[PDB]
Amino acid sequence: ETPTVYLVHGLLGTGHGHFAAQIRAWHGRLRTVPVDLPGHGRCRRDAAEDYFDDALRYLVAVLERFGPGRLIGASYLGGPLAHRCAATRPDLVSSLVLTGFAPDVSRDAFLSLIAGFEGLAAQQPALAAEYEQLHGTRWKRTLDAVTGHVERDFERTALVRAADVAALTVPTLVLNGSLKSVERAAAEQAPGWGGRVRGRVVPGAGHLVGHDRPREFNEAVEDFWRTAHD
Repeated sequence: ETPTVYLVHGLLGTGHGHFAAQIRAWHGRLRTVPVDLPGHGRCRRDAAEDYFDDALRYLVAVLERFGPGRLIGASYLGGPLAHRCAATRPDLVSSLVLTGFAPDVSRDAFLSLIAGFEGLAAQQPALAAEYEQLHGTRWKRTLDAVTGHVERDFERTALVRAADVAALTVPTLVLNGSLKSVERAAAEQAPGWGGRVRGRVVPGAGHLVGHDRPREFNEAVEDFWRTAHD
């Protein structure tokens, strides 16, 4: 009788982790299902070598189990998987929010972003120690499975075409921060992609919009939902 919202994190985050302020504001009003992707958080499944394919199949099972709902996908894990869920299973998704994400990234721009994670455990011991707590020791294996999959097949994993967002058959919001120029332009340019794609830029926010500027993150989504789901 109530709608449901699914929250899908980015690389090495968690459902509850990336979306803590969102779950607090919306639970009681909505059924909130923070999803832990394979190899992350409390998820019972470890990462698979064809990570994105397996993770999308896991995400599809989640929505098919708890019923159709609203998808929020963050970063270059949740984003692409949420979009592919909305593109291949419109029967499961009532609307889609893409956040901290930019279509049509060049493969070399992206792999260079992934390089930032190379040697993370050796260079950021404090971050490495929280990962062991959040994820288990398997996060090292999880990071390798994800980076490997994008290395072999950037186009069918981390890449989302703006044209493919326009072809979505459900209401879509691109909700990015202003700090990363590539994300800001995407949120600015989304209405011109040729569907009903909506864009909104959240001031003072960077890559993790929902965590940086929670108050205005929730308002932009709520505003979007009132138009989409009325």
